[PDB]
Amino acid sequence: KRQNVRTLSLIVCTFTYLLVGAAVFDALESDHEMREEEKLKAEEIRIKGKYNISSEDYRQLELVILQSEPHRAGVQWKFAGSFYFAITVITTIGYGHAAPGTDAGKAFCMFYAVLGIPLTLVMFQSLGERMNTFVRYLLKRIKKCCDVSMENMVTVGFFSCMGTLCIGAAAFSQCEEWSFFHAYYYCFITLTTIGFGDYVALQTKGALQKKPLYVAFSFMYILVGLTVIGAFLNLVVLRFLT
Amino acid sequence: KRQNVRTLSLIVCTFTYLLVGAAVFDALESDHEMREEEKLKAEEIRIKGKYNISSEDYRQLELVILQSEPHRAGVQWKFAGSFYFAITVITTIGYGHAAPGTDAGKAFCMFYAVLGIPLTLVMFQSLGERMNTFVRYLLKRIKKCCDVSMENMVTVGFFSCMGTLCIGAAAFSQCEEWSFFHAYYYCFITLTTIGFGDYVALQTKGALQKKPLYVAFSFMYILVGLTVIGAFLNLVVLRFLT
Ligand SMILES: CC(C)CCC[C@@H](C)[C@H]1CC[C@H]2[C@@H]3CC=C4C[C@@H](OC(=O)CCC(=O)O)CC[C@]4(C)[C@H]3CC[C@]12C
Ligand SMILES: CC(C)CCC[C@@H](C)[C@H]1CC[C@H]2[C@@H]3CC=C4C[C@@H](OC(=O)CCC(=O)O)CC[C@]4(C)[C@H]3CC[C@]12C
Ligand SMILES: CC(C)CCC[C@@H](C)[C@H]1CC[C@H]2[C@@H]3CC=C4C[C@@H](OC(=O)CCC(=O)O)CC[C@]4(C)[C@H]3CC[C@]12C
Ligand SMILES: CC(C)CCC[C@@H](C)[C@H]1CC[C@H]2[C@@H]3CC=C4C[C@@H](OC(=O)CCC(=O)O)CC[C@]4(C)[C@H]3CC[C@]12C
Ligand SMILES: CC(C)CCC[C@@H](C)[C@H]1CC[C@H]2[C@@H]3CC=C4C[C@@H](OC(=O)CCC(=O)O)CC[C@]4(C)[C@H]3CC[C@]12C
Ligand SMILES: CC(C)CCC[C@@H](C)[C@H]1CC[C@H]2[C@@H]3CC=C4C[C@@H](OC(=O)CCC(=O)O)CC[C@]4(C)[C@H]3CC[C@]12C
Ligand SMILES: [K+]
Ligand SMILES: [K+]
Repeated sequence: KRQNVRTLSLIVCTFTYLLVGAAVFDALESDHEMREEEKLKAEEIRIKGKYNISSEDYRQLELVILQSEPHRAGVQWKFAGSFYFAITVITTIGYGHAAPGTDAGKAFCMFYAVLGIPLTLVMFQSLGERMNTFVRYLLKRIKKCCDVSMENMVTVGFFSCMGTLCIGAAAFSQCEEWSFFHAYYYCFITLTTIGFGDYVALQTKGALQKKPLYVAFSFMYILVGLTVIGAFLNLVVLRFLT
Repeated sequence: KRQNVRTLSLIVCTFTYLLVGAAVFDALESDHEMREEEKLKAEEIRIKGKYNISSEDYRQLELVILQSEPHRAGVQWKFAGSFYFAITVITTIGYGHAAPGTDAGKAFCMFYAVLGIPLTLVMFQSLGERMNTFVRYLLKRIKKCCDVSMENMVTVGFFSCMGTLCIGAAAFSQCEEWSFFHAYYYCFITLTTIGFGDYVALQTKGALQKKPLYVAFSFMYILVGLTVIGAFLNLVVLRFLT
């Protein structure tokens, strides 16, 4: 029947894509990982030989450094830090902040995510629909002053996504002193709800407590990018759902 | 009009929820963060005084330890590691694997996510719909052998979610030697597409290369949990979309 055939066809393509991606990633990163591992030991062996660090005390230093990594960025559990953590939790980003060490805190975070994810999803969907309607109205007005097809809507949405990504990359490069490609990759990771791209904002020189304007701009940009992504998904992906 | 009223009403509730969550998180974690910071310095100050570590060379040790953290789990860019990374990328988890250090690799990952996210979403939606249909058929057969309402479907879905979460928590506690609550929290984080909860599996004693059965079971459990979550979202959340 149609349902079973569709499901079986969908399963196979995903597995094939997974295999292809895994093979390409392995073939592209095996040598780099080997070189990085070789360099890092050599360096750690040299420094341990120079400083005569005992094996037993070496693990304690690693644990202390790993546990103190979030604390380097300042006080992450302030009002701004808590707001950023809540934003990441509700938007299913889940990176940049430090996981709470309290069982009650973990339970509260679980309940918060459960009660907040559908609301955020519905709000994003509604705002994306409103943005799509506004874009359609603007296109109709432009055509009248100078019948809209989908392809035009798809092209407009893609151009808007590219422009937003470029603007965010430029802003983050000017603020975080990052490369243009690295800033673009970080913006893409943030807007795709992945969360981890080996980069994080609002974690340098205590920017969470001394630059409220930067935090507000980052939050507004994140919200705008998420709304644009949701609108694009509604335009191109949601038709194939039901 | 209805559209604008809905759009403006959703935003206010979302902002109020964000403020409440941030306030609660701050009030619950400020003291814990302060105590952890105090303990970690005291320890680092004591160890630096004991070993007489120079300030200039201290940063190099931190950089080496931070860069070598993924490498401590073995060769992460093998076939199993690449498959795990691809699974995390397509499922918008984005945690458990080190980010690639190559610009070409980053571009390939971006293209992979772009071309794979809608396909995975559609496959999950279709499989969740099939699971919902099968559950409805089973409930109808049970009622006949011993007219189904929604509330019954919602209760059945919630019970299935709780059972799957408990089974996953028990399995991870028996395998990863974690606490029951910690395993439950990790399973909830994984199934909610958050990704980071300070707990990561398949990263101990090289389990990615010596326990293929464990990796296969973990992948199957992740897929089953994601399918169940998608089915629940279709049952309760998707009606309010369109
Ligand atoms: C077991 C767990 C997953 C339950 C999760 C609860 C959700 C199913 C609830 C909680 C908050 C609810 C929302 C709270 C507020 C609103 C605004 C409400 O808007 C109006 O009443 C005015 C506009 C209109 O008429 O639609 C529409 C429903 C909605 C999105 C609700 C939809 C259903 C939500 C997401
Ligand atoms: C027609 C449309 C598409 C253009 C959109 C306007 C942007 C080009 C503007 C609007 C908001 C601006 C941002 C508002 C606030 C800031 C913080 C500002 O930070 C500081 O001044 C302190 C840090 C430092 O010293 O650089 C740096 C510029 C930036 C990112 C601005 C960069 C330019 C932005 C993105
Ligand atoms: C038309 C709609 C989209 C308007 C939405 C309003 C936002 C522009 C406002 C409403 C609440 C504001 C936030 C309320 C509280 C704070 C805490 C504030 O932190 C501090 O003042 C202390 C730390 C520091 O100094 O940065 C930083 C800005 C921020 C995140 C604000 C950023 C801008 C927000 C999101
Ligand atoms: C600019 C970016 C966002 C483009 C993203 C591409 C997607 C819009 C495409 C890529 C893969 C496509 C899917 C590839 C395979 C199929 C199986 C296909 O199933 C059948 O042909 C049999 C069942 C039936 O008759 O519907 C239905 C469409 C679907 C889900 C496609 C829907 C549209 C997808 C997600
Ligand atoms: C009726 C339904 C609801 C029950 C579903 C059956 C589960 C209780 C079974 C099915 C698959 C089983 C798993 C299959 C494989 C493994 C790997 C296995 O690992 C090893 O044997 C090596 C590691 C070690 O030494 O413990 C540990 C048990 C576990 C998690 C099993 C635990 C019990 C599971 C989840
Ligand atoms: C009805 C449907 C859901 C069936 C789906 C099939 C899966 C049960 C199979 C198909 C491909 C399999 C994977 C193919 C390749 C590998 C690599 C394999 O790794 C190795 O053999 C080397 C490393 C090690 O020793 O673990 C570990 C299992 C895994 C992930 C397999 C896990 C089980 C998978 C996902
Ligand atoms: K995520
Ligand atoms: K996500």
